[PDB]
Parts: sequence; C-alpha cells; structure tokens
Amino acid sequence: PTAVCSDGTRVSNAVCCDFVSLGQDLQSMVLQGDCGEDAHEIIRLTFHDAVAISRKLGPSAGGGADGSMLLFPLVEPEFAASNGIDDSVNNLIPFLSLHPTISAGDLVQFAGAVALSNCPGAPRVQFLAGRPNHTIAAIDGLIPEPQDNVTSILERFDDAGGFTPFEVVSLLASHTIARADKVDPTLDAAPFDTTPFTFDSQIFLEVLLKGVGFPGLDNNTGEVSSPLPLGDTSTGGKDTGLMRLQSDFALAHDPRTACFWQGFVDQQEFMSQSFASAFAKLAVLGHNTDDLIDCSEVVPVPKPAVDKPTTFPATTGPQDLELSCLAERFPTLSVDPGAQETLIPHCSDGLENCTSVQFSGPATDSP
Ligand code: HEM
Ligand SMILES: [Ca+2]
Ligand SMILES: [Ca+2]
Ligand SMILES: [Mn+2]
Ligand SMILES: [Mn+2]
Repeated sequence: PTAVCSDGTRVSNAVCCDFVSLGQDLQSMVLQGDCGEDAHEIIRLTFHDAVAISRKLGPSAGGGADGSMLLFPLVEPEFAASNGIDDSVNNLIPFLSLHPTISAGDLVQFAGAVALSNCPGAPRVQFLAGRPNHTIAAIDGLIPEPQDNVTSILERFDDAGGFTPFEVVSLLASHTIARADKVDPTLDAAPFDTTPFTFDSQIFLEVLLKGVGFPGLDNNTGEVSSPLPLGDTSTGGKDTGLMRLQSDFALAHDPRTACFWQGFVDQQEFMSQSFASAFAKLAVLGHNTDDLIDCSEVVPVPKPAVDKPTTFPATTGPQDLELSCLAERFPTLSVDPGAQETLIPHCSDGLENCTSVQFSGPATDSP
C-alpha cells in the first residue's frame, strides 16, 4: 500500500523510503550536488556493473546489474577493461554498511540515478528496487573497450541484453558528461565534449568534426584525433584538451549507427528520452522486472536543461564536419565566436581548482 516518506515524497511502496536517506547521504558525502568527477565515475560504474552478463554464455558468466563490482572489489575492478573504476567502487562500498537494507545492485543503480539528476538536461530515470544482495564476480571480457569495432560493440550489447543499435547510440549519450583519466597516461580528465558538466548534444556534434591533433600522446590504444586538442596542461594547468575515442568515432560513421548518432544533434529532448529508455533497460540486466518494485518517485528531479542552443565551438564550423548520414540533413547551427580554442574548464564552476571526494578502499588501479 501507499505511504509518505520523511521528506514528503509520495511512494507506492514504503520500502522505497529507505532510498531517501541514501540519496541524501550520497549527495552530502560524495556527489555534493554536482555533475562533477564523482558523479561521472558513478555513472560509468552503472555500465561496468550492468553490462557484465551474457545470454550466450549463460548466467554463470555474470549477473548483470548485481553489485558485483562492489561485493567482489578485488576481482572485476582490476580487470584491464575496468582500470580506474576503483574510484567509484571505493566511494560506494561504505554505503553498503551505512544503508544495510539496500543491496549492492540497488546501490549502484540508485547512485547513478542520483548522479544523473545533478547534470543539467539529464532525464529523471526509472528506478526499480529489489535486486538481490548476493552474487558472484563476473568473468573478464564482457566490457566493451574503446578500440573495439562497431560489429564487436553491437554484438556485445545484443548478447548482454538485446540492445539494438539505436539503444547503443542512445546509451552513448552519456559521453556528453564524460572524461578520460586512463586512456592517455600523460593526461587527467580529458573531456569527450566541450561541456562535460552539461547533459547536452555537444558530444554528437563534436565527434563529427574533423580531427586535427591530440591533447596528449598520439598513439594511445582506443584514441583517435581530436578536433579541439588544445588545453593548458603544457604550462601546468588542469584544463585538458578534448579527447576522441575510437569507438565514438566508429559509431558516428558506421552505416548501422551513423544516422542515430547524427539524429541526436540539437535534439535535446529526443536525446535525453532515448538515453532514459535505454538506461532503464541497462539498469535491470540480470533481473525480471516482475521481481522488482517501482521506486522511481525517490529519484530526485534533475537540474533543468540549459537555455543555450546547440552550437559549434569556437574555431569550428559546418565546413569541418565529416558527415555519413544521408537520411537526415545536419541542422544549421550558430558558431561560438572566437579566434582561438576556448579552454574546456576542469570544473563545473568554470575554474581549475575544484577537488573531489575520494574514499580509500579495496579496489585498485594500474598505471
Ligand atoms: C562501447 C561502449 C563504451 C565504451 C568503449 C566506453 C569507453 C569509455 C572510456 C574509454 C572512458 C574513459 C575512462 C578513463 O580512461 O578514465 C569512458 C568514460 C565514461 N563512460 Fe563510457 N564507454 C562505453 C559506454 C558507456 C555507457 C553505456 C555509459 C553509461 C550509460 C558510459 C558512461 C561513461 C561515463 C559517465 C564516463 C566518464 C567518467 C568520468 O568522466 O570520470 N560509457 N567510457
Ligand atoms: Ca555486475
Ligand atoms: Ca556535454
Ligand atoms: Mn582515478
Ligand atoms: Mn574520471
């Protein structure tokens, strides 16, 4: 039956109420209301946790969205494909004992939903609760890597949960709030779009620009040339230049995915809704939803989409596009004024000096 939570939220099931205090603690202790580093890493973790499941190999290969990354932190986080996931894992582990009624699987997905809510333009995602509190570690080899080709990526997502090419591209809207710490051993927080604290369609536009250089080294696995490689890190600054992943480039130009990729350019609501639908499917891999309860009402209302239109970043323009989609014309968009590349801020407040919460814990990472 219905009930009302301590914060006034109307819920269809009183067991949803335990998530209210969890959300509050996730914000006060880790996320700090920001679409920042810790939020981004936690959203990345929802994917690393959930995608480790295989129809063809059967249940023993992995239980999907099951908290396996938190419950066996000495196994999957140290597989090569998850290098760097230790930060999010170690940040979430303490919540298992602080909120002992909430399973690890539920914790991972709820933390991702709360993190998304901090990002202007992000959808208010579905949240179903009730994932069991026990599992085993997944096998290695189930997480796509940025050097993988589109056939491989599409097969992996299809085998994980029957995701279509459209749903894959939709999920990759997440790269609108993403940066890389491990791809280039000389760079920290190399952003994938010019607005890494805004859940917008800049990623879709910017991957379609011609690459002209690299923000760091020119030969990292899984990395390709960037259209906006300039940063201030050569003089000690923290505003790393923009990085492009091979996989994002490949998705943007493959015949199976290129029209879906371009279709999100300057289509904020379509992008956010499409991401939401695919992400809800991702969040329940390893579960029959009949065995879960709807606690969507305790996901915070997200920060609204920004007013700013989708635009070409300074020094770029439509003449720089490499287009592959015949089915839809690329829209006419304004160009941001400026003669030199605009530094991409390291922090959501526009500065370089922000710091992030990091708890110590059992998961580790490699140089
Ligand atoms: C083909 C599939 C994917 C590939 C190859 C891929 C690859 C990557 C890589 C290489 C990084 C940088 C990690 C680092 O070096 O620090 C990254 C970051 C990230 N990924 Fe993706 N990813 C994929 C799909 C997804 C999905 C489905 C989601 C979530 C729905 C996601 C969310 C994120 C987020 C939020 C970050 C940023 C973390 C941060 O900024 O701290 N990724 N991904
Ligand atoms: Ca898992
Ligand atoms: Ca963005
Ligand atoms: Mn790290
Ligand atoms: Mn990171």
